[PDB]
Amino acid sequence: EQREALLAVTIPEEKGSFLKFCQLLGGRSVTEFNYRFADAKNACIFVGVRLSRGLEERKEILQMLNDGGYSVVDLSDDEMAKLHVRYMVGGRPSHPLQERLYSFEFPESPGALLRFLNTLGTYWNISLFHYRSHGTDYGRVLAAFELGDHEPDFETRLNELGYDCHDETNNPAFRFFLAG
Amino acid sequence: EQREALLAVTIPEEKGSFLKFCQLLGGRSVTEFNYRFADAKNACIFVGVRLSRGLEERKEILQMLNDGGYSVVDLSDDEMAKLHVRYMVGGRPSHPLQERLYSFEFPESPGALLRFLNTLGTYWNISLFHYRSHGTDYGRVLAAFELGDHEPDFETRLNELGYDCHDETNNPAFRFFLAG
Ligand SMILES: CC[C@H](C)[C@H](N)C(=O)O
Ligand SMILES: CC[C@H](C)[C@H](N)C(=O)O
Repeated sequence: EQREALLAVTIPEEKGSFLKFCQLLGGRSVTEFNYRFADAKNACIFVGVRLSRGLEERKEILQMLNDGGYSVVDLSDDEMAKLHVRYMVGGRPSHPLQERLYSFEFPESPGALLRFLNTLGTYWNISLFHYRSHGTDYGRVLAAFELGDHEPDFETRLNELGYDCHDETNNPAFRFFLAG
Repeated sequence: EQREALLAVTIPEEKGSFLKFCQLLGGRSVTEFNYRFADAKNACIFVGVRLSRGLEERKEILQMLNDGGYSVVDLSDDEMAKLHVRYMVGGRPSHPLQERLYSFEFPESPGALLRFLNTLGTYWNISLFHYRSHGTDYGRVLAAFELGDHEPDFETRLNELGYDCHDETNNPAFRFFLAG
């Protein structure tokens, strides 16, 4: 019956961590991810999952995450998550960051988001990540990459690969609400 | 044609400010508000508005806010606001707060949210506010109130008035994602 799981997952706050977490979720129909840098050691990920086998599948995913070494809080029956908090996760980082923001899109197919994430390169730390794909023929990603000794320059390479990459660092909605 | 405005408004970060701002918006069909304490002097409000007269009404609201002394950035045509940022506003406060969180609900009628806000009392500073009402027979509010010399105690009074008030301070979704 229930068609959506809402999950609060802790993953380590380190480069490559999100990719490893998404690899464990590979067989599942994730429809939302949301993250912003907050705690220096442990990152918090909001996950929305489309279910086809209801509570059986919800329990499988919870068990898989625990067996894989991730902590998860199940928010699937949490009225505040359903009515409010699923629209409020993320916000501003815990301190000001030097970061470059990009948007991307791709047609949905099995594994499409994971193939996209593998192209980014774990050299870059991710300081903001939002994905949404609800039945829409295209998945949508907004992600910020933290500057190190140099800045990321993704547009040409990612456009070549079909991912419709745009620099959003000066986007007014980002600047007004999410910047540090 | 266009049926929704998305607005980024600056209001002063002081007690009673949100009520004054909502009073100016009184004749409009607001469907979303989202705010979290961030800057000490100027608060940022995300507003979603249902339109029945399209761009004419969008322009009326923008002009009304400027004429009333509020700064507004129009995000109604901003693709990042539409696809991403409208799900990411709010987050954690800029520093840790002593605050009590409550949820409320009421049947929608003209002016219902404003009648509700007048009952709260501008004695309390609001440090988190989320409202959503999209065609649903009931409007939904989640709000945090900052502690001073004593703590707020709203349940009995607000339940008497019909507002279905619950203390959400220990809600798992709030604790995991939005707490300071
Ligand atoms: C979600 C991002 C995670 C926490 C990490 N910053 C990464 O780059 O993989
Ligand atoms: C949105 C809340 C505003 C900024 C103020 N803190 C108030 O209590 O009215």
